[PDB]
Amino acid sequence: MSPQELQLHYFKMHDYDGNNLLDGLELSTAITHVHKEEGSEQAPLMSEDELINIIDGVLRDDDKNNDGYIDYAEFAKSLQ
Ligand SMILES: [Ca+2]
Ligand SMILES: [Ca+2]
Repeated sequence: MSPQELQLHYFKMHDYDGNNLLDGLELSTAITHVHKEEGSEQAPLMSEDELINIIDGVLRDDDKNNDGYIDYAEFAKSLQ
């Protein structure tokens, strides 16, 4: 897919609730891409547990609004 829609890909990746937000439960699949650590769009499958903290790092830091979820504008900033 193309990067632009791939942003919505990170959104729909685990958003089966349509609340326009992603909790860690959702983000467990998505943040593997969104939280670019040792890569850009590529999933840095380095260590699942470290990746868990990476996911936390999203809900704790990449979440700029302190809501604990990642919105389109949030992950857009995070993946770019
Ligand atoms: Ca959701
Ligand atoms: Ca948020």
